Amino acid sequence: SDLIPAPPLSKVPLQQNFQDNQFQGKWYVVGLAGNAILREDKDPQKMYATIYELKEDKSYNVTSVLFRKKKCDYWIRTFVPGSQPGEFTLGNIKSYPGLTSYLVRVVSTNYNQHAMVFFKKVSQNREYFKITLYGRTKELTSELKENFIRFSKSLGLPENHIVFPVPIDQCIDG
Ligand SMILES: C[C@H]1OC(c2cccc(O)c2O)=N[C@@H]1C(=O)N(CCCNC(=O)c1cccc(O)c1O)CCCNC(=O)c1cccc(O)c1O
Ligand SMILES: [Cl-]
Ligand SMILES: [Fe+3]
Repeated sequence: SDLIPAPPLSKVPLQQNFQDNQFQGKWYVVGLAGNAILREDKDPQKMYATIYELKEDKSYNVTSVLFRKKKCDYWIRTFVPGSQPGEFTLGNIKSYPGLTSYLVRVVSTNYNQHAMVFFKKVSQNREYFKITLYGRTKELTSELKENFIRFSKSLGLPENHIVFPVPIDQCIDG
């Protein structure tokens, strides 16, 4: 319970001209980074997928699907469009005990192969942040991964706080 501090928002770019319609669909967490994320060579992190669906009201219904304990687990929540396109906050924050704040900023994407998204939440008074490298496929070029590593580090994260989940087939195909 000691955390590297969330970076200031000025160190987190925002994708220009955000096309919310084009960001829809399944993305693969190809890379994971944040102040509560730890590399664990004993029990390495399995890849998971996060599906974004625009509703009529242009909120995202966001569903993450994870292979856990031999089953598929579904983490569902809503992203509400925020201050500027590419930026979001969390709907029904009341239903999450201890949660007082939640921010999403799409750092970059080209929509049809890769994306970088930054998350910042304050739960139980602790400030957590993470960056996810999203891939439309389960594998990305070494260039894009090093860019993920580089950017993670520009925000204070050491290497043991940067993770590339191992590709799996169960649950996240479909
Ligand atoms: C079944 C689990 O899978 C997920 C999950 C699955 C895919 C992507 C996510 O962002 C997820 O949170 N959440 C579930 C979960 O119970 N936890 C532990 C509970 C603490 N989380 C929360 O209180 C929470 C509340 C509202 C929205 C969220 O995204 C939240 O994480 C999650 C604890 C792990 N969280 C983090 O490492 C984290 C770190 C920084 C920022 C975040 O938004 C984070 O979720
Ligand atoms: Cl803790
Ligand atoms: Fe979360």
